[PDB]
Amino acid sequence: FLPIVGLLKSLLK
Repeated sequence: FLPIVGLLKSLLK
């Protein structure tokens, strides 16, 4: 349980 989305999908970064 660690959905960053900022590294796991790079939302912005």
